[PDB]
Amino acid sequence: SKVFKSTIAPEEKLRYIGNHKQAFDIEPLYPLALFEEFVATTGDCIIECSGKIKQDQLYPARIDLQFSDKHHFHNIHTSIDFLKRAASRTDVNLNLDILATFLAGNFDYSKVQNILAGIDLRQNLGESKLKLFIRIGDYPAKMAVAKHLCNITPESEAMLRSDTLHIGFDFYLDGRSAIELYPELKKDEFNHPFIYNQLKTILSPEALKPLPLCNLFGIGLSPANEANVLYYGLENIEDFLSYFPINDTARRVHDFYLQQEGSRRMTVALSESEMKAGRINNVNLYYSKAFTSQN
Amino acid sequence: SKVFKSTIAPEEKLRYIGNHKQAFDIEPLYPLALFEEFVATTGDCIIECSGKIKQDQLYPARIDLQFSDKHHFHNIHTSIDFLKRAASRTDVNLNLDILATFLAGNFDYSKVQNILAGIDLRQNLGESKLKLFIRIGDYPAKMAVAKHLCNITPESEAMLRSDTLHIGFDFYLDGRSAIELYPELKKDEFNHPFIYNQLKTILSPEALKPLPLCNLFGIGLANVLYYGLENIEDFLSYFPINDTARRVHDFYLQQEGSRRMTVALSESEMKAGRINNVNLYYSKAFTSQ
Ligand SMILES: [Mg+2]
Ligand SMILES: [Mg+2]
Repeated sequence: SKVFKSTIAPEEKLRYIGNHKQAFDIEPLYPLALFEEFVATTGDCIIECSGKIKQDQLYPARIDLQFSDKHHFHNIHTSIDFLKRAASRTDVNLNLDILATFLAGNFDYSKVQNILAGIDLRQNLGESKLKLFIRIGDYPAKMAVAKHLCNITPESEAMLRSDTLHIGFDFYLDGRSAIELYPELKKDEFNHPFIYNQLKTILSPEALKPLPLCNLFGIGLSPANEANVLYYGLENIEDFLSYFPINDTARRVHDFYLQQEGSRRMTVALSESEMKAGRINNVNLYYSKAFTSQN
Repeated sequence: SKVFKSTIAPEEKLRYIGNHKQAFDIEPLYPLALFEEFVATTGDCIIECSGKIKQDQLYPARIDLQFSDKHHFHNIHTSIDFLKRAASRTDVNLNLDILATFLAGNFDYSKVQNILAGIDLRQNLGESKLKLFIRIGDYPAKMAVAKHLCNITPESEAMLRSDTLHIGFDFYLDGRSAIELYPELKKDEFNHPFIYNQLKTILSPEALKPLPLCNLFGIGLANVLYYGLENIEDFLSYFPINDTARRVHDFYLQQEGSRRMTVALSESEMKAGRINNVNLYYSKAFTSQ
């Protein structure tokens, strides 16, 4: 049968996804089945399960898979095959024109640093979307293309690093598409006094409070965002409730993953307006689990 | 290693269901896979694929199976086995006490005349339902049970016939359950002047217009009228359905199956210029040679 022998069975990955589907009553939404059999074909990877909370509404059909090897061409190729297979449904149309623009030419795949393929499915077909993430490093030509696709004003350009660029693609099943850039700072970097003091100019002290808890901090820039999204990579999931006063709907998601085996780290995404409110009512929560072979 | 040479292979039954799932992009809703495993174990039967239209919303996860042999105890038992296999998922709550009350005692299975088991699935788990239909004849003790269970109003007793009762059970996956009676008329009845004349009083002339094309007319106890068309080609003339429902009808004009179909809709939809809320039923028989 197989040729490559891992210690990770494909059932382990689908069980982690299945635990998410059971906890939050995720019934089959297109193309969840196609995404799961795509997950079963992957090698070493990290799977992120997520919940998007808007007031008392919960959207939990959010899963991302990060490839944990350096085969960038193959992993991009297989992710796009999933995008093309999902687009085979007659009443679905994916607009890949912005991804085609980014990948056009003699694309140097040796500049790719990280790849994620994901979903965010709703009961509304047109409101569901598929996702592709690509991080590139020291690639001026394609960083320029990505910046132009994002239509970043010179103010947002000052947020972007020149050594790395984290790019996300959204593909709604009704033809809508968007690009997003995620400039980030590591703990050693936003602890630099010459960087943290400038953060005091652009961000409120409420948005700066959880920084001692984080190994990563970033912002999402996209024409599709109502406002810039703040991203916090927490080092310890147990520190979350002391600094992020989420509502009960988001609390059900976080309480479930306080007891799920996997990474101790987590990610929270929310607007700066939510950080200044007394209670977080609109937020994304991300939790992950690693699947790596011991051979 | 099987036993019966006459056993129908389930492949053609499942491809008929598969053509329906493919045509309307049906997700693996629960418990569609269990129902297909149940269909695979059946013998001679009619498989009915259906679509419910609400204006521009289509719900195509609607499949029924009518047993064709007279092994009534066996077919009821296997149907209940499917009902209990579906109920075994922890987040599902199936209440079967209405069916348990009807089948209680020393049930006379020789009085059964027709059995059907089916599904009507939705994206919301609690809104999906499993179905079981039983027709009994000249069974006064159990016809009284079904009458009592339906809270039969006197003016609705005037619709039932003395020696037959078509009873349908609904089992929603959230615990809700229901039972209702289906009075019926055959073509020799609703075309006879003695019955058709007094039908002109209780029914509008628009609801009576499709009767020349029918061999079966019934009411589901707003009341829903059922039309059993003899010929699928006559449908679009007397039923101006919208384009959402036209998508289902156009598909089954091209599919192999029985030339007869069934349309279910309220009397208000008959008096409408276009038909926006309608059920469409198409079938294909599977008999052994
Ligand atoms: Mg985003
Ligand atoms: Mg009904």
